Amino acid sequence: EAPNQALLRILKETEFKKIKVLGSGAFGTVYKGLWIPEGEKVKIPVAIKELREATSPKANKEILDEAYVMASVDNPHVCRLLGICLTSTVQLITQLMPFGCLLDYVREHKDNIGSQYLLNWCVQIAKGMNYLEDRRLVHRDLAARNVLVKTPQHVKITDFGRAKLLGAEVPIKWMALESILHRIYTHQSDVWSYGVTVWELMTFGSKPYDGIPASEISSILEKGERLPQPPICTIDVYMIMVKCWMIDADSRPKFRELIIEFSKMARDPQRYLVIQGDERMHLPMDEEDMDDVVDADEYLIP
Ligand SMILES: COc1cc2ncnc(Nc3ccc(F)c(Cl)c3)c2cc1OCCCN1CCOCC1
Ligand SMILES: [Cl-]
Repeated sequence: EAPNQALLRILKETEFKKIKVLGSGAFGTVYKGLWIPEGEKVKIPVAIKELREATSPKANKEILDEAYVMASVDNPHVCRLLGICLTSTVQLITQLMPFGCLLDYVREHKDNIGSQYLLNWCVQIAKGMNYLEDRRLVHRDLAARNVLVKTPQHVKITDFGRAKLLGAEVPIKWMALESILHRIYTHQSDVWSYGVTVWELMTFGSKPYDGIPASEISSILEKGERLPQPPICTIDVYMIMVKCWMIDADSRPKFRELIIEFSKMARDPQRYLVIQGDERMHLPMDEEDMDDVVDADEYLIP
């Protein structure tokens, strides 16, 4: 393995400004904020992740692993760590993803999301994932809930809580069978969860195996049962979902294949997804001083 020269950047608590809350519950408490690097005359919209108030040592070992992973990734369809703040408790800082989690976003906008968007998202996520594969990370927690929306046209994979290097050492409904039965995890098991992620999108945010309790899942999945074909889905699109769910993990698509297929499909989006009222579908920030606002994507350091 090659040296990981990712630069971990530590940031003074005084570099943040306005800080409203966005997410609570579980370990979570995620805030919206503003980060003004040094004397640099840029304001950077940021999200800030604490693993609760109670700074109990167990939590910090988990959050620091996350930081290590997020600090190591560099690609447009994957969220990067801007740095950390060593306050009383540990804070992760990352580019604010203004439109939130993709899951909530599809739920929130069923009526105005069209085929081009859905297919483009699939393309972008297959890219994020192929990027991780190159850097040999197994994400282990791909789901619509862990995909964030920079703009309706730009999605990025986040939440590296469970990311690991291939061959190292619990959301059941997104997990490949080998993972549920043997804790085997591979790029190919990520593809399984990719399958499920796609299904969440094609159903505008349904819950996978709604009603069935997580303990039964591997039983069902052995019987040969899979998620049903979503209404908007041609067999072409659904057959791709289904291949993500083969028992033989090597018989599953590669993320590189997924990019190509979804890409082809996104050139003629009405031939693959049937959405009522499709074509006529158009989708789309809080301070007077916005002169100096720079997206993190345009904020680079040598
Ligand atoms: C405007 O909304 C967000 C922007 C975000 N921008 C960047 N990152 C977010 N989350 C996040 C995820 C993992 C991380 F390590 C860090 Cl540092 C941040 C963000 C989370 C955001 O909302 C968190 C999700 C809010 N919902 C609330 C309802 O239930 C699902 C989650
Ligand atoms: Cl679950």
